[PDB]
Amino acid sequence: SKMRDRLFFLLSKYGIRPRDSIGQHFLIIEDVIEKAIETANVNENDVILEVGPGLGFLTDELAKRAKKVYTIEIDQKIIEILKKEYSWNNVKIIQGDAVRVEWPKFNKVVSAIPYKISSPFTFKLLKTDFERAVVMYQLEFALRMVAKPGSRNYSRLSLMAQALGNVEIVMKIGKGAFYPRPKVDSALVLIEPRKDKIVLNENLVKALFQHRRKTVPRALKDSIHMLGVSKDEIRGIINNVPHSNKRVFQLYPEEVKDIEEYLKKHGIIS
Ligand SMILES: NC(=[NH2+])NCCC[C@H](N)C(=O)O
Ligand SMILES: O=S([O-])[O-]
Ligand SMILES: O=S([O-])[O-]
Ligand SMILES: O=S([O-])[O-]
Ligand SMILES: O=S([O-])[O-]
Ligand SMILES: O=S([O-])[O-]
Ligand SMILES: [Zn+2]
Ligand SMILES: [Zn+2]
Ligand SMILES: [Zn+2]
Ligand SMILES: [Zn+2]
Repeated sequence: SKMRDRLFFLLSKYGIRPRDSIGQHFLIIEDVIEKAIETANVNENDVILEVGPGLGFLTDELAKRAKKVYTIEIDQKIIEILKKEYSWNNVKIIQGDAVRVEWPKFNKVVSAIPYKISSPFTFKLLKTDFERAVVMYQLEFALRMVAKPGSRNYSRLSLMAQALGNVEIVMKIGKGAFYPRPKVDSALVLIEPRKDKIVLNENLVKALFQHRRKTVPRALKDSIHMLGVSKDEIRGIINNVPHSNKRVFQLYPEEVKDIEEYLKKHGIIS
């Protein structure tokens, strides 16, 4: 393609690495970019967050259409390339770990998300105010995000995504769309916040989903015991917990929330 060539050319121009680390794969199909941007309805008033600008192929399309783009990049060498190779008036590049740095105020996210940060980035995204996020993930991860309570891949991510978002896989994306060619497919994922969020206590969810195949009482007995509290002191309170006849992997957010309120009331949470 025309975009694979431009990549090869910039990599060699700056003498930099095909792969800087292992989850480094650049998107090289203009039509997958155009499809993400049109799925996000990027317009002249939107303020976009992008993570992992890479060589700026997506960033360039975003800057054409949006009013402001913030793009977070860990590697200072990539940043110096983006500054030299593009002329944008409306892009603010942020040096940092996208998981660790404080985020600017934005209404939309449009980004390929490196697989290494897919889980933490998604958890952080779901806790922020935004209209719309269109993001590319590995397919397996994307399928975890839309997994249904009681399915074999339902996990803390699945729960928090259901609790806090509407999540739609827009399309599969082939391995042929990145260089280097990955060994698994990706997916274009749309996220909108729920109008009716189910805000769950993070510590509780973590406690429960540590070992998600466990029944709900066993999960809570083991995790609070390990926090450092006696078994004898909580046995009976925890035996009467709502939804006790489920394994953690089967809980709807609504059922987690009841457990939260039951435990708040019994002094286990404040
Ligand atoms: N394939 C898609 N574009 N799906 C769009 C879903 C729209 C979204 N649920 C909304 O309320 O705006
Ligand atoms: O992360 S890539 O190497 O599949
Ligand atoms: O339009 S971009 O290539 O600066
Ligand atoms: O869509 S997968 O077959 O590359
Ligand atoms: O034994 S104490 O934690 O009530
Ligand atoms: O099912 S819970 O909301 O009582
Ligand atoms: Zn990077
Ligand atoms: Zn797996
Ligand atoms: Zn386990
Ligand atoms: Zn139940």
